[PDB]
Amino acid sequence: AIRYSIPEETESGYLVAHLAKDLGFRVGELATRRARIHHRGNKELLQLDVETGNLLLKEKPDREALCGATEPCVLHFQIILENPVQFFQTELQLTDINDHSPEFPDTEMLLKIQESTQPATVFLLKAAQDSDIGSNAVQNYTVSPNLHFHVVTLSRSDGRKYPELVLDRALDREEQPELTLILTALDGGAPPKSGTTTVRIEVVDINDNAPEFVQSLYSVEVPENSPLDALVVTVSARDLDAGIHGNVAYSLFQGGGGPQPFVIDEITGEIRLKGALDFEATSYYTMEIVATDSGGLSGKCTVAIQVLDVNDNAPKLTISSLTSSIPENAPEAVVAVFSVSDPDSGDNGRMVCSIQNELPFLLKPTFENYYTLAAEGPLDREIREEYNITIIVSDLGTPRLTTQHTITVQV
Amino acid sequence: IRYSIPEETESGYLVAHLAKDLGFRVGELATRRARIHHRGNKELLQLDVETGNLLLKEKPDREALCGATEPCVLHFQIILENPVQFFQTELQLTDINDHSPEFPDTEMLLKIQESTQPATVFLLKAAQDSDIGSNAVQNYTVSPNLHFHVVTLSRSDGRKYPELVLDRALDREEQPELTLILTALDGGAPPKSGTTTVRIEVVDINDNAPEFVQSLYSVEVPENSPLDALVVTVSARDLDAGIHGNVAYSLFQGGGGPQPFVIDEITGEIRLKGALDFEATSYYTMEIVATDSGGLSGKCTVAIQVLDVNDNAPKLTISSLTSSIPENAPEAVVAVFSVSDPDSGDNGRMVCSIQNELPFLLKPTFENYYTLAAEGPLDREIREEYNITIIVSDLGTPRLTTQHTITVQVVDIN
Ligand SMILES: *[C@@H]1O[C@H](CO[C@@H]2O[C@@H](C)[C@@H](O)[C@@H](O)[C@@H]2O)[C@@H](O[C@@H]2O[C@H](CO)[C@@H](O[C@@H]3O[C@H](CO[C@H]4O[C@H](CO)[C@@H](O)[C@H](O)[C@@H]4O)[C@@H](O)[C@H](O)[C@@H]3O)[C@H](O)[C@H]2NC(C)=O)[C@H](O)[C@H]1NC(C)=O
Ligand SMILES: *[C@@H]1O[C@H](CO[C@@H]2O[C@@H](C)[C@@H](O)[C@@H](O)[C@@H]2O)[C@@H](O[C@@H]2O[C@H](CO)[C@@H](O[C@@H]3O[C@H](CO[C@H]4O[C@H](CO)[C@@H](O)[C@H](O)[C@@H]4O)[C@@H](O)[C@H](O)[C@@H]3O)[C@H](O)[C@H]2NC(C)=O)[C@H](O)[C@H]1NC(C)=O
Ligand SMILES: *[C@@H]1O[C@H](CO)[C@@H](O[C@@H]2O[C@H](CO)[C@@H](O)[C@H](O)[C@H]2NC(C)=O)[C@H](O)[C@H]1NC(C)=O
Ligand SMILES: *[C@H]1O[C@H](CO)[C@@H](O)[C@H](O)[C@@H]1O
Ligand SMILES: *[C@H]1O[C@H](CO)[C@@H](O)[C@H](O)[C@@H]1O
Ligand SMILES: *[C@H]1O[C@H](CO)[C@@H](O)[C@H](O)[C@@H]1O
Ligand SMILES: [Ca+2]
Ligand SMILES: [Ca+2]
Ligand SMILES: [Ca+2]
Ligand SMILES: [Ca+2]
Ligand SMILES: [Ca+2]
Ligand SMILES: [Ca+2]
Ligand SMILES: [Ca+2]
Ligand SMILES: [Ca+2]
Ligand SMILES: [Ca+2]
Ligand SMILES: [Ca+2]
Ligand SMILES: [Ca+2]
Ligand SMILES: [Ca+2]
Ligand SMILES: [Ca+2]
Ligand SMILES: [Ca+2]
Ligand SMILES: [Ca+2]
Ligand SMILES: [Ca+2]
Ligand SMILES: [Ca+2]
Ligand SMILES: [Ca+2]
Repeated sequence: AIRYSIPEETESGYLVAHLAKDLGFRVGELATRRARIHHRGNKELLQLDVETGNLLLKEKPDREALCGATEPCVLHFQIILENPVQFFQTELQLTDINDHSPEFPDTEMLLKIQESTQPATVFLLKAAQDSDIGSNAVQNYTVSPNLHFHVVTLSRSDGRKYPELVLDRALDREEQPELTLILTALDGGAPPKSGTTTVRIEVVDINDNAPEFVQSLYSVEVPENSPLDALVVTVSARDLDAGIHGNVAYSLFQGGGGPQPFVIDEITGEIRLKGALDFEATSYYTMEIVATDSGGLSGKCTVAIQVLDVNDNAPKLTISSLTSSIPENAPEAVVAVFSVSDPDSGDNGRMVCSIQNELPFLLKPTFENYYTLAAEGPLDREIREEYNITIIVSDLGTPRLTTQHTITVQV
Repeated sequence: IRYSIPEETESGYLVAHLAKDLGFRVGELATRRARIHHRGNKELLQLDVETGNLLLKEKPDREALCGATEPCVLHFQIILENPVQFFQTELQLTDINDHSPEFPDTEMLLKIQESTQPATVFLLKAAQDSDIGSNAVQNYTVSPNLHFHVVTLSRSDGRKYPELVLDRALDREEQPELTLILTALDGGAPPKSGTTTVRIEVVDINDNAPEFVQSLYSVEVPENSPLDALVVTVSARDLDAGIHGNVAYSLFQGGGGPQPFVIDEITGEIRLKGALDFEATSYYTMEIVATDSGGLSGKCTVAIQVLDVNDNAPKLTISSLTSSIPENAPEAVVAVFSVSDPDSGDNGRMVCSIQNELPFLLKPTFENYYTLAAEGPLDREIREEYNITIIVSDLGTPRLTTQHTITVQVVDIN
C-alpha cells in the first residue's frame, strides 16, 4: 500500500518519512486518536512521532539478519488509530549495502591432479561466502597469474556464482612436482572487497617415462678359469618416475644360438657366471640386457663378453711313424716322425721342442708343427749299443707348460 | 682337396677314394706305408691302403667339433714314409637338422600397462638351437589372438629372435590377463617345433572416473535433530583397482551461507555439525564430489528439506488497551491486540478464544489482528467487574497455548 525505501544499517533516530502528509490527514488527528505503530511480531524498528506526524527509526536495521537471502527485503508494519479503530499498512524496504567482505571457509585447499590429465578438463573449487546480495555479492573470481591454469566464474546454481578451474596446458611432474596458486574473490561493490585463499595442486606421478640405461654398451673381459660365482659386470638403469613406476626389473636375453653360462639378478642387475667357460669352445658372447618397468615400459642395452685365453692346455705330442730298430751304417737315417698340437690360442699355442744336443740325432723342421727325428750320416754299432731318447716340447705361454715322451732306439 | 660328408654319419662309412684323386696307384700307397694323420685331436678318418680308400673311424658331431663356426672343416695331413711326403686334405661336415628348437623358460611373464599405445614392440626370449643355417630356428608363430601379432627380427650376428607387436589397445576392465602360446618353427624339412607359455599381465592405470550410484539425493531431517545424527550416506564406485580405485568424499555447500553439514572422506556419511532451524533456513542444497586418488572426479547433488516442528508457542501482544470501560457505551472497544507465530503450516496458524457467556466479543480485523469489544450497552449494577482471559492456541501437533488475563472495571460517568 505505502512503501518507503531506506538503506541497510542506517543509524538510529534517522527520519524515514512523513506519514501524516502522504496518508492525507492532519497531525492533530494523529495526536488526538493516539496513533501508534506496531510491527506484528518481533522487535519494532520504527517509531511514530505523533507530535509531528513523522515516522523515524528506533534501531539500526540489519538486512542480513532480518531478511537474509530473501529479496527484496520488505517489512510489514501496521499503524493503528484508537477511536474509531483503524488500521493502515506501511512497508519498509531495506536496500542492501556492501558491508561484508568475501571470505573463504578453509585457508587452503588441497588438490590432487594426475600428471596424465588432459587439457580443457575442469575442476570444481570451494566458494567464498558472502552475506550480501545482488551487485554487492560475489561477482568475480581471479587466480594468481600462471602458465597452466586459468579461472572461470560460473554463474550457475539458483543463487550467486561459484569458481571453476580450467586447464589449458598439460602437466608434467618431472618439471613441477606441485604447484601453488592464490585464489581471490572479488566483490561487485564499489570499491570491491577481497577474499583470498591458497590453492595447492599436487601432481600425481604416472608411468610415462621409460627406464633408460646409463651406458648403451658394455665391453668387459673375463678369464676362462673364473669361479662360478664371479661378478662379470654390473649394469644399471635410471627411471625418471618414482614409486612403483620408478622401480626397475632386470632380465637378460641370451643369443638365439647356444645356451650361455650367464645369469642376472632382477634387483641389483649383477651379471654372474652360471657355469664354467672355455676359450677353445666359445670365443665370444653377445647378449642384450633389458630393464622392464613395473608398469611395462622397457629399456634395452647390449652386453658383449670377450673371454680371455688361459694357457691351461699343455702341448700334445703324437707319433705318426716310428722305426723300432735302426741300421748300423745307415746315412741320414730317419728314427721317427712326430707332430705337436696345442689347442690354446696366441703364443700359448705356439710350441718349441728340444732334444739333447750332445746326441748325434737332430730333428729337422719339415712342416707346420711337423718334425722328423733323424741321424745325420753313418753311425757306429760298437760305439753305441743303444739310445734312450727323450724329446721335450714346451709352449710359449704364461706360464710355460711342458710335455715329454720317451722312446728307446736300438741300433 | 676337400671332401664333404653329413654330420653324425655312421662309423665305418666310406668317405672318398684318395688314390684316384691324388693321382697314384694303390701299390704305391701300400709300399710307402701311407698313413693318415689328424694334426691335433682324435682322428675321424682312417686310410685303408689295401684299397686306397678313405673311411670314417668315429661318428662326427658338428656341434661338438665346430659349434657355431661354419663351414665345419677339419685339416688332415697324410704321410708317405719313403720318401717322406705330405699331402693335405680337408673334411667338410655338412650340418644335419638333429636338434629341435627349445625355449630356456617354460613360461615367460610380461607386464604391459593398460595405457599402452598400439604398434609398440616388446622383446621376448629366443628359442635356442644347436643347428645353424636352414636347420636353425627360421620362423616364429603366436597363438591366434585379437590384440597381438609376432614378428621375427633377423638382428644379431647370427639367427633371428622373436618380437611381439600390439595392434589392438588393451583394457584391464574387460580382461585382466592374457595367455598365449609361442611356437618356434625350424626351417628344415620337416620342421621341428618348440612351444612356450606367454603370460601377459595388464597393469591397472587411472582411466575411469568414480561415478555416483544416484544422481540426486532427497532426505528430510527435523530441525531438532541431535548434533550427531546420520542424515544420509552417499556412495560411489570406481572401476579401477588399488589406489586408482579408492574414493575420497568431500561436500560443496552453496556459495551463500554456511552450513552445519560435515562429510567423511571414507564413509561418505553426511552428518550434522550444528543445530538446525526451520524458521531460519527452510532448504539446503549442496553437491557431493568423489575425487579419485589420481584426480578423476564424479559429482552428485544432495538436497535436504528440513521439517518444521511446532517448537514455538503463540505470542500475544497488546497494541492498545483501555483499563476501564464506560457504563452505557455501545460497541465499546476494550483493547486492540495481535498474535504472532513463527512456525510454518498449521503450527503457525492460531485461534484465540474468550468465554462466550461474557458480553465481550473479539472481532477479527486483520491477519492475526483482533479487537476486544463489548456487545451492546453494559450495566453497572449487574457486574461490578469482569475477569477476562483470552487464550490463543495454534493448530499444530501437539498444540501450544498462550494466555493473557485482563480485568476490566465498568465504571459509570458519575
Ligand atoms: C611363419 O608361419 C606363419 C604361420 O604358420 C602357419 O601355421 C603353422 C602351424 C604351419 O601350419 C604353417 O605351415 C602355416 O603357414 C606364416 O604366416 C601366415 O601363414 C598363413 C598360412 O595359413 C597365411 O594365411 C593364408 O593366406 C592365404 C592368402 O594368400 C594369398 O596371397 C598369397 C601371396 O603369396 C598367394 O600365394 C595366395 O594364392 C593368396 O592369393 C589364404 O588363401 C589362406 O587360406 C591362408 O589364410 C598368412 O598369410 C601368413 N601370414 C604372414 C604374415 O605371412 C608365415 O608366413 C611364416 N613365415 C615364414 C614361413 O617365413
Ligand atoms: C480469571 O479466570 C481464569 C479462567 O477461569 C475460568 O473462568 C472463570 C470466569 C471461572 O468460570 C473459572 O471457573 C474458569 O475456569 C482464571 O484461571 C483459572 O485459575 C484457576 C486457579 O488456579 C485454575 O484452576 C486450577 O488450575 C491449575 C493449573 O492449571 C494449569 O493447567 C491447565 C491445563 O491442565 C491450563 O489450562 C491452565 O492454564 C494452567 O496452566 C490446576 O493445577 C488446578 O488443579 C486447578 O484446576 C483454572 O484452570 C484457570 N482457568 C483455566 C481456563 O485454566 C483466573 O485465575 C481468573 N483470574 C484471577 C485473578 O483469578
Ligand atoms: C575479473 O576481474 C578482471 C580484472 O583483473 C577482469 O578483467 C579481465 O582480465 C584482464 C585484467 O587484468 C583484462 O585485460 C581482461 O580483458 C578481462 N577479461 C575478460 C574476459 O574480460 C575480468 O573481466 C573480471 N571477470 C569478470 C567475469 O567480470
Ligand atoms: C581486495 O583487497 C586486496 C587487498 O587486501 C586488493 O589487493 C584487491 O585488489 C582487492 O581490492
Ligand atoms: C589471502 O591472501 C593474503 C595475501 O594476499 C593473506 O594475507 C591472507 O591471509 C589470505 O591468505
Ligand atoms: C611342430 O609340431 C607341432 C605339433 O607338435 C606343430 O604344430 C608345428 O607346426 C611343428 O610342426
Ligand atoms: Ca549487515
Ligand atoms: Ca549488506
Ligand atoms: Ca559483499
Ligand atoms: Ca612426464
Ligand atoms: Ca618409468
Ligand atoms: Ca612421471
Ligand atoms: Ca680352456
Ligand atoms: Ca685355453
Ligand atoms: Ca698351451
Ligand atoms: Ca649332432
Ligand atoms: Ca646338426
Ligand atoms: Ca634344428
Ligand atoms: Ca579401462
Ligand atoms: Ca578411478
Ligand atoms: Ca584401469
Ligand atoms: Ca525453530
Ligand atoms: Ca518450528
Ligand atoms: Ca506454533
